[PDB]
Amino acid sequence: ADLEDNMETLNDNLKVIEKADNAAQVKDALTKMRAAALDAQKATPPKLEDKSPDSPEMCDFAAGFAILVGQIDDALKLANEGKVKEAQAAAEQLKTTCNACHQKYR
Ligand code: HEM
Ligand SMILES: CC(=O)Nc1cc2cccnc2c2ncccc12
Repeated sequence: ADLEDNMETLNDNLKVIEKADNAAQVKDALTKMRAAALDAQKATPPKLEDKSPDSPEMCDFAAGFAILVGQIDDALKLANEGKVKEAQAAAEQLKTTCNACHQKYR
């Protein structure tokens, strides 16, 4: 998909996880998020469209999602051990990485 749809997915599923009743729900959402994270990792954001893929800015962008995925995976790992609560805790922490990048590039 494209970037906006990716960020929708990311946002919706983050709400789901806040809302989640069991571990399968959370595993599911996190899995959806992972997919979008990775898709988005190769999109070129509007604000950066005039910069070469080489640039500090574009690399930083892509690094964002590298961090984002890693954190998702830590949460995935937690939801896999059935630890719904600690896993929602980890999703909350995502919000940091969202904002940090939104600050720079949204
Ligand atoms: C899981 C955490 C994240 C959530 C919940 C999230 C959600 C959102 C939302 C709701 C929007 C509104 C824009 C729209 O829908 O049209 C948006 C836009 C945007 N986000 Fe994220 N995002 C997250 C992480 C990130 C990260 C890590 C980056 C950079 C690495 C990023 C970069 C952007 C950019 C560039 C836009 C603007 C898109 C446009 O101009 O069309 N986001 N995001
Ligand atoms: C941040 C950065 O250095 N990106 C890249 C830098 C690259 C520099 C030379 C050749 N390929 C790349 C490249 N290819 C795929 C994805 C990213 C890159």
